[PDB]
Amino acid sequence: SMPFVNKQFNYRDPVNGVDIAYIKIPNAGQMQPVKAFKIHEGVWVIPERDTFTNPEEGDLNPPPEAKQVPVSYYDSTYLSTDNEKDNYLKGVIKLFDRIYSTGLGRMLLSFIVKGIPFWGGSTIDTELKVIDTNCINVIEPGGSYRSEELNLVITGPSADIIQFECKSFGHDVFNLTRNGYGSTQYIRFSPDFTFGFEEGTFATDPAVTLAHQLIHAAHRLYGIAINPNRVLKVKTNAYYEMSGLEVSFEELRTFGGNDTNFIDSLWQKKFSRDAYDNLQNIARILNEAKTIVGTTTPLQYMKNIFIRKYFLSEDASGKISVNKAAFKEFYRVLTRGFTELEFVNPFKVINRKTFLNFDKAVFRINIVPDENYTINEGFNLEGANSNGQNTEINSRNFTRLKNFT
Amino acid sequence: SMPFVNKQFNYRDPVNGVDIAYIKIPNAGQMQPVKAFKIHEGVWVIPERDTFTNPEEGDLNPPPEAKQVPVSYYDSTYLSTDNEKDNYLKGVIKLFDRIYSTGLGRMLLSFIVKGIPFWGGSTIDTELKVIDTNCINVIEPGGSYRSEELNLVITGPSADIIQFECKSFGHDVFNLTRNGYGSTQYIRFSPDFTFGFEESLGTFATDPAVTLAHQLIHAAHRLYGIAINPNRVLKVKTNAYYEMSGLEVSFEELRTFGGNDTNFIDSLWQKKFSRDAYDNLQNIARILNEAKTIVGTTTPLQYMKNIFIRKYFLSEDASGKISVNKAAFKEFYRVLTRGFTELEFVNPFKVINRKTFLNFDKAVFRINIVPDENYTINEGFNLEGANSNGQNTEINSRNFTRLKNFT
Ligand SMILES: [Zn+2]
Ligand SMILES: [Zn+2]
Repeated sequence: SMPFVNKQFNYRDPVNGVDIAYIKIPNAGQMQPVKAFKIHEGVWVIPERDTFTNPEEGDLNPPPEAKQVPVSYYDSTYLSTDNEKDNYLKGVIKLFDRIYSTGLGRMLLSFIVKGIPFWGGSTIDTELKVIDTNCINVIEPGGSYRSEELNLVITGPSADIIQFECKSFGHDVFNLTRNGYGSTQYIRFSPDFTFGFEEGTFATDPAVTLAHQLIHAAHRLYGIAINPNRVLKVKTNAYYEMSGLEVSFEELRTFGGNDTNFIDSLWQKKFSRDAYDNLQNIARILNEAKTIVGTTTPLQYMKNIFIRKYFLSEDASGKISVNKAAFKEFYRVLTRGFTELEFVNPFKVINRKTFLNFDKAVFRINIVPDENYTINEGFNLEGANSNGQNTEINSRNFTRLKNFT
Repeated sequence: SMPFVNKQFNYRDPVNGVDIAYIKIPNAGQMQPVKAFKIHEGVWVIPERDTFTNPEEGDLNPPPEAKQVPVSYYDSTYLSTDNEKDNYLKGVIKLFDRIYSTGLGRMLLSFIVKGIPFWGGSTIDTELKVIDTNCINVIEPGGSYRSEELNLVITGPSADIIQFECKSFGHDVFNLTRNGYGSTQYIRFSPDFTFGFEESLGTFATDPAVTLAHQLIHAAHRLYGIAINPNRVLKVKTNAYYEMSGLEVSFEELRTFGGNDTNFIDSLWQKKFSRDAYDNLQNIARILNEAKTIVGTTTPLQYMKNIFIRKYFLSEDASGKISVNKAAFKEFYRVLTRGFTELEFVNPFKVINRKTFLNFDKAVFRINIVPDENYTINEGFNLEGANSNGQNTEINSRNFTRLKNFT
């Protein structure tokens, strides 16, 4: 019942340079400042359509029908008015509160908040330094600017309104999402739409959809995401030779349950070994660090951030190391405790059972009013059932916009 | 506690032409007669190696070792002596009694006994006639034979002892297993071996009653003509240089196993399979309504119509017109496809079991279930208590002799 977001935010609240500010994303060259809200330590929400993180995706034009995929939805006017942005902000906040009301969501969000990208940006071996792509540029009242570290940004979707994804900026030398370091994560997401599926009789709770992307973000903030070149190719058609479906190992892991079982035990051992090896490397770097630059935080306090992040051990002499048992639990939580299917019962929802059950339609929803959707029950306000997710019974809460069939 | 098999059978019991006789399968061209036991109405057991249903698999020769797959087991001497065939016979009967001791198995076996293959074999549209794939020839004193209908035959395995499967004749040219008609089913099976597996990630052994129930579920689907087309398959592949082998599993197998595997079948496929089965019952209803004669039997036409009215849970109105009731079909189809799964038997049998096909068996073990000190009708291997220590191949090591690992 403790909320994740400890104060009320309205889109029209005046900027203050602290938790309501105009910001710019350093890797986005051509952007004008956008109003953003720091809803929790390290977590910002930008209630705008994402035209700025990627130069190529800088417009909201729907492609020609022949280039569209069936599972997509376009509306260039969505999220253009202040009333819409206020509703978007409140809906995203409500979902974080819903996630945080479960034991598992509390653990997921604590990992995310603790998951400071590693300070591995110095060329000098004994010196800790931030990596500049894990910051935003904050505009302050008075015309002054500052750089500020953060872990997670939620933005509105790009052109395709239902293409939810978790992305981050790259490094010239490191694969930050896979070398244990982590990097600031940017999630495209909308609380104003959800998908329908059949046992489109039932609507997905948008809290599950956000939790899914937050699991990708946690994997990527802890630098243990599976290489996107590890992929499973699926066919259910005896006739199409080439045509089929492709799903990454990272997606099989993140979804969980029986889908993860498509990943061989030998791959799991390898990923575990690799993540353990990368923690050992980070410990060596922390042990060899003697100076720190770009902050007034003392060196030991900065080391402690990562001792806590990676559940590292420290002995009497200050030597940092990886405890095998602590790593085992750390890795289990991140890869097996945090899955989409593990959230189904804590949320008390009905949900898709596998990636092979494709969404059938997209619906408009409005979760901000408590008579429609609550923190503790989502759509299922009336009782301990999934009638609230039934798009026929509870039809007033789900307006069908497009079928994918 | 009532058994499925209401009398005792010994392999050496003298033939009697009724429930112990030498038989020939008409669709198996070159087979010599084999001793068979009618353990229940419509159900026969042939306690010998299957060298006769398929002439090409008429030998027990182990293929060249270089040609063998890891998941296989060969022993040309298994089931060669009368003592072995007797032990096989009694073990299969014991598993039927174990299945029959559960409410769900009793329902499954009731569907199997009632599931007479449809009499749709006539060249004339208005005439009911048997289809020849659904009979055996029973040898009588004097060497002459008579034709007798049946639903199910259990035989010993062919060359590969652990290749358990449910098969039927005319599968190449007929669609009897998918058009609602059904056909007599032949199961290769052994109660003398079972598989070991590890709890989800060969410490635990599968209860052979679960394995037989699995094959009987295939048989029920095929006796009711609702089997999913075997070209409906789930195929997964990775890069060709990856050690981990791609996989192939039919939709029919995903359905039969149950649980989370069935969820890999998209709802749109499920709706189609249901619609197809409903349409095929409408065809059967139309054929029964238009039937005016019956041939090859003194059973009156109306009695045979009633047999299939009951089989398919068809409705009759005041005028005698047969039709499919939507609610009756929905329940009919649910029972056959959702009620009868391998995983639905796990708790009735009180066993530990694999949860998915993606958890592959690790080994094959020799077992001996006939002695009650090893395995009972009501408890299987788990004699000790309400646990699965009886299935632990380490604790209960005396009941599981490891023969081959598949890794
Ligand atoms: Zn995903
Ligand atoms: Zn099967």
